[PDB]
Amino acid sequence: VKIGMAIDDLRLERWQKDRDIFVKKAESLGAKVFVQSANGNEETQMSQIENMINRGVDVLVIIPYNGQVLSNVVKEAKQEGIKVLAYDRMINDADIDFYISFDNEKVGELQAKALVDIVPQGNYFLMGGSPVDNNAKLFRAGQMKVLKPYVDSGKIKVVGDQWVDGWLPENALKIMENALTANNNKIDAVVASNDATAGGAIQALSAQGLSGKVAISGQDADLAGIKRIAAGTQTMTVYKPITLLANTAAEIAVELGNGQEPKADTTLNNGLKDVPSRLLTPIDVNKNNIKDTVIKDGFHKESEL
Repeated sequence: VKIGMAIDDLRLERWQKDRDIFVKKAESLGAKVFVQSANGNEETQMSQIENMINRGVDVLVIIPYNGQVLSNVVKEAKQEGIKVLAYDRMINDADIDFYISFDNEKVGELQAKALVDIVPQGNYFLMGGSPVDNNAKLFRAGQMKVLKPYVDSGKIKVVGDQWVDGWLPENALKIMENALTANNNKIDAVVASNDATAGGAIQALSAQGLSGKVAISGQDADLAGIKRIAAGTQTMTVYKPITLLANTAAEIAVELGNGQEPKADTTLNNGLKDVPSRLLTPIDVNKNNIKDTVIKDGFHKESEL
């Protein structure tokens, strides 16, 4: 099986790990893998995807820089018998065959559940990600799925709700201060949607003497986040292991290559058809399993703590 992997931007860290694990596990299953990176350019990617079509690849694995502008090239690909897998980011209005990601709703669920676990009753503030990010909305859907019975029953009172423009920690800091002020510091838990915005909120909390006293959620397992968790100022974070994503992506790719039908958790609709999807299960990281998750994995080294 020949695989063409067209990564939107390798000039950063975000995908260099996905690439190697994917490769090694792909070859391991007996396939050739050709990789190109678009250096964050939409037109380099088009060029590259086309290059892979013209090389006679059996499977295209695309991480789209922009997944709205790929309908014609994907169609072109299907006309040649090539299978298309959307890696991590959905390709919209296109005739793709499969999509692999972490389950973002479950990310939101883990966030809210770790919080109701220690603060079952009290005042909650909701801190979304970018209000124009659909992932932000998926995290919020999972959060509210957990909170709903607590809210409807009066056990939890939502005292604020804001979306952090651009996921900027400085925006989150100002949102937190605003919230604390409007509530006279009476806030028991902050459902923050990532480690970076949580960090900013935590600075506002610290400045009021409230750090370690207010439950707060996160995501990504940033080093700074991991430390806060160890120190007691952050409650938890959500870890999304690259190995798991990249390995499963390779197994799906080979599968697609051998004309097989890989097992899907669900079906997401991209505005053309329903795309079979594996939405991996994200990992709850708290003070008691930091070593058995993010250290054990090599995501962070013990000596960094």
